[PDB]
Amino acid sequence: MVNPTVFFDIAVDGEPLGRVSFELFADKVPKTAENFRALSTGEKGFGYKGSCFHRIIPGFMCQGGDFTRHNGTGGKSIYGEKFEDENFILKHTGPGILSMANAGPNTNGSQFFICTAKTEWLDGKHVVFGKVKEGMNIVEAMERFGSRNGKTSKKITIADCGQLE
Ligand SMILES: NNC(=O)c1ccccc1
Ligand SMILES: NNC(=O)c1ccccc1
Repeated sequence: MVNPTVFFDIAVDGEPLGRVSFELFADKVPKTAENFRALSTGEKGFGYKGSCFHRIIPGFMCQGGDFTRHNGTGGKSIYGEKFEDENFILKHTGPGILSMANAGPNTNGSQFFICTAKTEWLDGKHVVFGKVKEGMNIVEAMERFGSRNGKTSKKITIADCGQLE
């Protein structure tokens, strides 16, 4: 069956920036794809709507998904506990790759990152589960609000999000 597509509507200090959409590789990493899909639709009662990208490092990645502590210390999966690395079949091949942030082996929650370059040193440590489909230019625009230590100069939020048909 067809890989799900998800959208994020991004804002910058509350002003709309644009829409980023993602293909989720449910064919390769179903548990991981399903956690991100469900957190994007908010169908379990919690998820990414209203959350922020808290750590953005230009030339590297944009990291988000901490909807409980807003700083990289929090977040939770849909499974009632952190979950295992599903596989490492897919690699960090370039800009647009969507991959799980974690605290080491088998500690996936809800935090994720969008690569803005090839980051092959993350292969085998972070589960790749999707890719930007449309709106890579919005991620490039977001990136410009990061910094060398990752602190953002403006608040970058997921004003809206959901699943696309
Ligand atoms: N907790 N941070 C992470 O899992 C991470 C993810 C991607 C790049 C660098 C760090
Ligand atoms: N899981 N990876 C991390 O927490 C990390 C954070 C900062 C730099 C490199 C790696």
